[PDB]
Amino acid sequence: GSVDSVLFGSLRGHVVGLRYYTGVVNNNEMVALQRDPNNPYDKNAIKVNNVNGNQVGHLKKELAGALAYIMDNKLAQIEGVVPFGANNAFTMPLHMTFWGKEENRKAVSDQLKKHGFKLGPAP
Amino acid sequence: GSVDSVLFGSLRGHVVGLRYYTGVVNNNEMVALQRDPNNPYDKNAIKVNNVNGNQVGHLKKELAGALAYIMDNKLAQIEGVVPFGANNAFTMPLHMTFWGKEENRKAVSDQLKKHGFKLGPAP
Ligand code: NA
Ligand code: NA
Repeated sequence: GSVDSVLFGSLRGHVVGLRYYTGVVNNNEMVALQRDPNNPYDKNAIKVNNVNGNQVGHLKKELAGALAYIMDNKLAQIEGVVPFGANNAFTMPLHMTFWGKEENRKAVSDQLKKHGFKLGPAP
Repeated sequence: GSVDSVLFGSLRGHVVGLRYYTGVVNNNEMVALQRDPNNPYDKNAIKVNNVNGNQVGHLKKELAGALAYIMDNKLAQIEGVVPFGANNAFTMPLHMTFWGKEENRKAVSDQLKKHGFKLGPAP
């Protein structure tokens, strides 16, 4: 939205590890992605928090494995929305919208491609 | 979407009337929805413009009939993206995201349902 920036595309994925956390989400709600570089199992960890800031889970490890570099180097802004399945037991769907500057679009695309991902259309 | 607005959902439709207008859209790009209340063929008309303000076409008449009331009464903000098919000669896919004040949620859904529509998952 921010002027100077454009929608790049979207990805679909899942929040995992719900059984380990107590944070809850409603359908159609935004969630916050938050890097956790101190995670002692995965340096590329990305937590998913609800709008109140309580943790819900993590991005699946393959997806974090691609996105952590994009977050760390501020190559895009990534907004997550849970479209449905907010009451699921183990994993929850997540829709991610990517936006930013064109000077960074190639880098985002290359990072995703090198990890087997590809953006779909926005939002 | 700004606080305290919420996402209501999504709608998929088409931009029509492309053969009549000069405006070009790029694949995977935002468009502007603009009410055309003095359109003599349809008081409910909604123009679709590209990011320069040039008209590209119109929302299909059946969809405009549902959405004009929503726009005129400021019940939701509606954001349009053309996800693909931007090179189509006649009609072009359009993805609409709806957001607004949570107190308008019933009014939006009742208005859409009067015209045989409902929103899908956000965004
Ligand atoms: Na045209
Ligand atoms: Na025109």
